[PDB]
Amino acid sequence: ANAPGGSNVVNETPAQTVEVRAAPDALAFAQTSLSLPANTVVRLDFVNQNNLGVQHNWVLVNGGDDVAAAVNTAAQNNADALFVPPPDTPNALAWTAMLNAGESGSVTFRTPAPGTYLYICTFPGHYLAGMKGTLTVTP
Ligand SMILES: [Cl-]
Ligand SMILES: [Cu+2]
Repeated sequence: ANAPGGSNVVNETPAQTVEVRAAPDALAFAQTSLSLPANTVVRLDFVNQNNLGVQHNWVLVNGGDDVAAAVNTAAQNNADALFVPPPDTPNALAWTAMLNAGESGSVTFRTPAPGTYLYICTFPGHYLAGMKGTLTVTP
């Protein structure tokens, strides 16, 4: 059940691909901002290489910190799937599987309308520790 997912996942050829990496020595993404065009199919490749031996995922939410906390809270209660958002979690646009240190995983999705959206990691504690970034979706 540890698998990618999200309301905007599509089985379509990506128009763009983007790489995200974990910070090697912190509970953070290496990229704290992303930018993509609206209504476009993108493959996001999350490469989790870190020196902590720690797990991480990439989760795009349909909003800011209030929505992020909601999605994060639903994932916190999904220990059997290693803390990814449960399927059909409200306002969770896309996520990768939860990746062990050394693992890489993608998610292919249609970006939402123009606007600003948080991406977070839902492994317990990481979102509260600051593991988040801002996706700005342009026209
Ligand atoms: Cl941890
Ligand atoms: Cu994490």
